[PDB]
Amino acid sequence: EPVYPDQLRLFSLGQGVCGDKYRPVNREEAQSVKSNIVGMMGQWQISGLANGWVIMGPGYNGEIKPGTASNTWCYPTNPVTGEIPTLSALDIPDGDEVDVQWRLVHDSANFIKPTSYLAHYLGYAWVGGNHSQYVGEDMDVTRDGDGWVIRGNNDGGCDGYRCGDKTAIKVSNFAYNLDPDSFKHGDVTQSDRQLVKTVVGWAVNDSDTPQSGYDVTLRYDTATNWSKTNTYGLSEKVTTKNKFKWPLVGETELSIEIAANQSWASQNGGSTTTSLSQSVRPTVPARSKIPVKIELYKADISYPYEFKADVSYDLTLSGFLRWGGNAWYTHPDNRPNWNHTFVIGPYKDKASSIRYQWDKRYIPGEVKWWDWNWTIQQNGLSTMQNNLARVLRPVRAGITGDFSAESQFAGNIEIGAPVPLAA
Amino acid sequence: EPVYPDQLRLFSLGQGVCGDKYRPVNREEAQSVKSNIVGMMGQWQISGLANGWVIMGPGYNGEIKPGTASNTWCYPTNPVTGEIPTLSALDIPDGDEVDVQWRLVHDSANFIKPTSYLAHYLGYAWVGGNHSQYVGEDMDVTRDGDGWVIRGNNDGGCDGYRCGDKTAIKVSNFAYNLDPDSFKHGDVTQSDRQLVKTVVGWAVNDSDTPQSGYDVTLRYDTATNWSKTNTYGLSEKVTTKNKFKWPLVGETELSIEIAANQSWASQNGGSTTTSLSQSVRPTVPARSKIPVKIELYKADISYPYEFKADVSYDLTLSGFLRWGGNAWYTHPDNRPNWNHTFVIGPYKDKASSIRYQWDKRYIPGEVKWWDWNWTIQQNGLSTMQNNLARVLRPVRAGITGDFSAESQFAGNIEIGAPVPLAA
Repeated sequence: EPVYPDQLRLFSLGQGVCGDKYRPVNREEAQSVKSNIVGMMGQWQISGLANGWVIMGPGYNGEIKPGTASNTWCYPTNPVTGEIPTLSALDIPDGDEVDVQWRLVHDSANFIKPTSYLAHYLGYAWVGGNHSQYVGEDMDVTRDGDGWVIRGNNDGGCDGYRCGDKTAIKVSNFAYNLDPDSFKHGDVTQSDRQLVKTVVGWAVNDSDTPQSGYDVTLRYDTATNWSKTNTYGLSEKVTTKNKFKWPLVGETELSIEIAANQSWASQNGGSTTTSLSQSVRPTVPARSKIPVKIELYKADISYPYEFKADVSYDLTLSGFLRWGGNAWYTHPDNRPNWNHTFVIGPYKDKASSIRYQWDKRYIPGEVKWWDWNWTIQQNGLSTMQNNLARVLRPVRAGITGDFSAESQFAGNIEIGAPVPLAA
Repeated sequence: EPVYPDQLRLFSLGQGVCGDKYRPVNREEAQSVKSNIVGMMGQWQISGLANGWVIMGPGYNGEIKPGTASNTWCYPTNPVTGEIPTLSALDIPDGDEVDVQWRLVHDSANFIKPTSYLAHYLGYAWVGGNHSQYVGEDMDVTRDGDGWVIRGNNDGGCDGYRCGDKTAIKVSNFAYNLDPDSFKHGDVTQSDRQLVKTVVGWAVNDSDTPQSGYDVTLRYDTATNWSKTNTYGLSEKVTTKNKFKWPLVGETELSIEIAANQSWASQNGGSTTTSLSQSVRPTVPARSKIPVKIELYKADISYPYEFKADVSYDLTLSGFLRWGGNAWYTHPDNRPNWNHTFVIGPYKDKASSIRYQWDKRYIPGEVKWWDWNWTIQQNGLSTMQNNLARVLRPVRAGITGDFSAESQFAGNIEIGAPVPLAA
């Protein structure tokens, strides 16, 4: 049962090994401590363990061995959750894609103030005068050409320096998924149509008894192929020549030549073909003559689309962290800028919520982001939870719209009147 | 009925051929003894057999021939099982993958002490001070970067030498299978989606009587091809030339040349193509006009996954055996390190349980591991069984999790309203 770093600090009142009246500190959790020992322990500082052993701070190489000292047994006795307080989905007023996206990007309470605050906790640098932990006095929120948030340059002041830098938040290339029945596409319209091909046929059934269906099967297949090969060839030739020459016609210059040829080659390539292959088969239980018509065509298609509530959010932040100026531990301080991943949408290795959980459990997997735990030393990591919740929660609002694409193949089958036949 | 080496030692009290009052020792089982004669017999020592014959120890070449002597008839009269005492599956507290795996790797009673003890019986070297047959005083259990168990270097002492070596146990690359209904994947979410293609169509059925369905069949096929060829060519050319030259224009330098060419080549190659080929066919028993829409798309898919109990364990040990310093018999003592297979999961030739059984039966098949029987000489092989059971038994605990993968193809079929048609 892994112990979270939050409460892990020293219990001042406690004695430890001599009888704390708490649940014992053990070896299993003790080994798990190594990566954040600096947070908990002073260089020389010593801490105990229930099996009659002790831990030492960063000053020493120390293995887990015998000693006497206090520590937290208290926290392990009653662990606390660590969870996000509320997952609830946000409801924003509905509209069209332009406006809905804007409202989301515009929201001070729902987007900006919380995103900025989260940024503040996470390491982002500050700019100029301040009002609270988020968006400063001079700071402002305007739109980038891309639709992202941006501010004016003139004032400057990042980290209290005259440089031009400003924080920006990207709008995502939105992607959504919808579990419910709540959305729909309307009737199609063909802007333009060209007719590629037609095929017609019929079944003639004069006789009374034998009645059977007819099958027309088509295939329209077009394909492209691409390949490249590289060949290496080596030629070895040894030759000898004599000048005796044979009187009739040996040849004055008589040469014999042997050539050995070796060549090898490797290649790769591939092709893709698309086929439109319709099959029509009328059962036609009637004594008749039945025309059938099968059509292939190309067209421009457009559909109006009914409003859909859900949207997924992809966020990566700006590169301000390098300016950040906070105690790092995991990373060295470096000038060159690095964009930090915020992924809200579910990508397991990328997503922030998981990383938050992972930091609590402690897992040594591969990582490329600044960790969550250093906030505990710096800010305490309390009462922040709602702020994180603001960023993490799903947001939805109905956006009505269009469905359109490049011109596509389409097809059709028409059936005629089964004309009465007689013998 | 093969006799196990366990009880096979000499019966001190017995006379043997003269009338032991036990079931007879026979030739069939006697021949099976050769590979472990050294355990049972002294160099000169002699042992009997019921058909009036005798066996001799390693000092002699001895065939099975006449003589008089005692042996065990006693054990063969009443054989004992040799089995693992209990197969029962372990129950560990549930959780997420990070924590469940940890708890398993952390368990002193269930994992470490028994695994170490098993290692001790099997030939693994010891380190420094000891407390019992398993994990020594100085020895400790901490985590490797990989998640494996490791300990500190400073103290040293393997086999009582200052060298750095320490024992390590690998966490497996977990693999599991589940017979029961007990697990599930939740609703899918699409992180991102790109639409590859769309095809639309309809069946028009104005006339009252003829009603029949419509079939749209698609194929999207993409493929890659790779190949390499090597060609060898040999050229043999004999030429002759004369300088007579023909007055009009024979050519002053008149040459005739014959070239024989031989070439051959061999090649190998292959290609793979994947096709997405949907078929949609509405029966549509109605007089109507029915639109159909078929879609191909690409997307990122993610599913939350319900907890699953079972996990299979793959274990191979460290390379400590070379340091081991025990009586070998089968293998020569060598310095270079060799990792020894522990396979818990079922791989027939690899698995430990089978090898244990195989050692009891005696089978000369190909083998690449230290055998089980030498433990009998060294430790007696008693009361160990529960320890082996600790390692061998299946372990399970529900791990909830995610299901994710690289972006994949997906598709969809939509059907329209069958619009009433009239003649």
